[PDB]
Amino acid sequence: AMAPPFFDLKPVSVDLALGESGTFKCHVTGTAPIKITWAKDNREIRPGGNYKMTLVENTATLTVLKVTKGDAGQYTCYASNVAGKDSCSAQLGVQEPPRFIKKLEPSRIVKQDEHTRYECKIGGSPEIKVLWYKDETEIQESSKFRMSFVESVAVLEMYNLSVEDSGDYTCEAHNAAGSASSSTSLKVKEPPVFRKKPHPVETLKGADVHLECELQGTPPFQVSWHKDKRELRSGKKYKIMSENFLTSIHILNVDSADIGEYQCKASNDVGSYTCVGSITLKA
Repeated sequence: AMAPPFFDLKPVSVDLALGESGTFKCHVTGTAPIKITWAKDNREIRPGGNYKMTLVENTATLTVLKVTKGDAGQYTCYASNVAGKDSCSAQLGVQEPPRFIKKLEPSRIVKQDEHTRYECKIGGSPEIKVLWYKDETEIQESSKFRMSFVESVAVLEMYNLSVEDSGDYTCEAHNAAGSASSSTSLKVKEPPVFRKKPHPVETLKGADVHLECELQGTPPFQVSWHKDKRELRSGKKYKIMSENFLTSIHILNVDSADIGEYQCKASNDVGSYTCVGSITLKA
């Protein structure tokens, strides 16, 4: 019997993370008793579920106890008395944590100097922030490590790869509601290279002679020696040493057939290379 309800403090819209809780608050004036009801997308909110209503001296609150995706929607507080009615509304948005729709593959071997590209697809509520890590350290954007995140697709492209780039790479995504990650292992290998052509080695008939090639690259290597289209093998005539950075052949009891060109081929997972050397004869 006189002033109708008027909400003089209206509730504030909010986004809440899955699993969290949150409260809408408003305040009403007018002739008592003012009846208060709440609705979620127009459906009357009833006690004993995920919503708790409180009303104390004309301050009305609605708490969502444990946020689920279904809780997203419009929450309206209605006030009524003999004189009239008012209502006020706020929106609840629900944030879902990031999820990898497309994960990284487990491993890769790449050759030194090459480039490689990693791509993930990540869903969940915006804004999602994506960072990449190498052996637990954040990778900084640069001409060598180019990153992007456009239309849910996260990309790391890496250039000029070197052995120190071998290790564990992680793409981690986070937002207001959580985080997720996908990891992979990279090994960068140097191909075999024989950078220096050996000088020819002169010998005498009946003597022994050593020929060697200096080798660079990521060991271990498979190594073969050849002359005149025949593979030369360790035995009574040849002693062959294949160390990580030096390959050698020791030719015993030299005769005319040993004079000429020798080839040493070295290979690993990522390349091969051939060294050519010659034995010459005195007298």
